[PDB]
Amino acid sequence: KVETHEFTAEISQLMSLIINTVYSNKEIFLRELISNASDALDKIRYQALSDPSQLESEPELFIRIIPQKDQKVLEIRDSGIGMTKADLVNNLGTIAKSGTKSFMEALSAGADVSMIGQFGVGFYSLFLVADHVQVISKHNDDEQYVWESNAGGKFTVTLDETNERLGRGTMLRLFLKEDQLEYLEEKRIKEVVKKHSEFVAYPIQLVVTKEVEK
Ligand SMILES: CCc1cc(C(N)=O)ccc1-n1nc(C(C)C)c2c(-n3cnc(-c4cnn(C)c4)c3)ccnc21
Repeated sequence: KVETHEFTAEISQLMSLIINTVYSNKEIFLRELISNASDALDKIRYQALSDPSQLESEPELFIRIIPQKDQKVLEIRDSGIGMTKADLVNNLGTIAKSGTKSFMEALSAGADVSMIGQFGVGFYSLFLVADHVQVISKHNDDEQYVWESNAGGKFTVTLDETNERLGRGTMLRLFLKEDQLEYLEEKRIKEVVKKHSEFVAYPIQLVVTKEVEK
């Protein structure tokens, strides 16, 4: 049911550096997350070329941004390849450890947080704008799971029994910091997407909730 795992010391050091930094251009968080989405989609598209049945869990390949102002949550969804529990618990653990080691060495050499994506750990840039994250992911040949963390030193992995079935892929839910609620506004998201994501081979859809003036 609910597994709990501790973050390595170094990974907690990096996650705390990110949340607490006052780096000026925090919008890069969304280029990093879209980038991870485009990659996950590149993976399933290629695998399906020689095995078209890998797509019958979700035929369309897309990226979808859903602000939820009531909940103060910014949602980022794709139909990419998704992630197994083994990816969530162990296999991205070792990718996260190595990428964090390299990324810290770069920072200690005057490198920038906006370079985080070259180290395979772009996902952690969400703490520029969010203090908590839930990751819902569904891989073909595995069940749907929810990975959860608050930048501390623990994260959980839970068999997913409460959300809409995804079909295939990944949804991220960023619980925005109280001072970063601009990233719920449609105009801003359009701003950031068109400045830092010109070259993405998949649709980026925006799901805007507006009251009707009657
Ligand atoms: C590149 C994989 C990916 C794809 C998409 C997509 N398809 O859109 C979205 C996000 C991510 N990412 N990227 C990461 C890290 C590796 C940078 C990550 C993650 N994770 C974070 N830390 C641990 C961790 C530390 N220690 N251990 C034992 C486990 C695991 C948990 C869930 N999704 C993660």
